[PDB]
Amino acid sequence: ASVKVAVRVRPFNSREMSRDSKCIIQMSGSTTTIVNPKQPKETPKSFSFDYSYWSHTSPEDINYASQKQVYRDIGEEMLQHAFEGYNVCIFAYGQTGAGKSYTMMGKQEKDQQGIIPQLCEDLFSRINDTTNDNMSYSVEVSYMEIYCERVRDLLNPKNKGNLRVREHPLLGPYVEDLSKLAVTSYNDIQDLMDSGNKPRTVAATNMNETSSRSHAVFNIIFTQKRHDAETNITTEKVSKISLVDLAGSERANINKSLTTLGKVISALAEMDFIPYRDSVLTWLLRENLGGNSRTAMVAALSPADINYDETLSTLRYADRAKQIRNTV
Ligand SMILES: Nc1ncnc2c1ncn2[C@@H]1O[C@H](COP(=O)(O)OP(=O)(O)O)[C@@H](O)[C@H]1O
Repeated sequence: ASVKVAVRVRPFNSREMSRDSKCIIQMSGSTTTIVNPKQPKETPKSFSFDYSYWSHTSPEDINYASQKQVYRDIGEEMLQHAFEGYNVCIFAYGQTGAGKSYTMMGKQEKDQQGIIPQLCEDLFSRINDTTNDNMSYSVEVSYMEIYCERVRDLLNPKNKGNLRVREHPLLGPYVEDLSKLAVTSYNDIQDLMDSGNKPRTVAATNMNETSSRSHAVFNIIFTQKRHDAETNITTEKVSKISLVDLAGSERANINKSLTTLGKVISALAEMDFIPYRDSVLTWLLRENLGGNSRTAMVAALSPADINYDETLSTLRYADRAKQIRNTV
């Protein structure tokens, strides 16, 4: 199953408006076109993706791509696979301030909530709508940050241990002693999500906002138990959902995981060895990038002329990822 890829351009932001930036991005169907502001004499480069989301204007536009479309397209599709019994993964990629957090977390208001909130909500809604008493559920969550190769429990900032990433001799990679909490309602999960968001590492270089060098991985362990009065054995289906918000693509080493992710994606796109263990990110996400899992990428794009190089680079790496195929 191919890694599905979407790209999304946001409206100008303060930095761009202050330099009178023009828009160098265009979309139509599933195709995204980028113009080169420095060399207007060349022909615009175009890429095609599963989805090319135009969110450059405002929800008052008939053509604005809303947090709801985005989720109903890729988010919903993955949740359904999770229910099928498939592990899934969605990660946001892009230059700092491109729109990664907004797309993944968004803002809890004006129906401005991103993929994570909507998926969690959608998930409990479905669970509570079950009418077959032979089915019972379990939902566990974990939330971590990876900053400079260091892993931190975001749901338990009451422990400074930089959790160690271990390779289980038989079951794969796992963060040692990372808290896994049972949640029985959307409100509860959303509270953990909220506290977790504040625990994230900040940086003075970012005006003390969340460091553009931290990766956040939100995981859900969805267990389905199906019982039937007969032989009396309850069968179990366990799906792991990984929702990832990555550090800026160009915003014990600072950029190891991101550079390594790039190599792993290129390698995988070419292949169809891979340096998974070269970084904690690619190591933990090994099975989501080539392994047994349905996966998707959402690449955030700045629409500004001043970010051409970084945006072209994001489009290129997104184009690559489109060629990856996992073995599920
Ligand atoms: N689709 C969108 N609709 C509206 N505003 C957006 C959209 N994408 C990005 N933005 C705006 O851009 C800013 C930066 O996106 P953000 O998610 O914070 O950055 P990053 O990619 O570094 O995580 C936000 O403060 C938000 O107001």
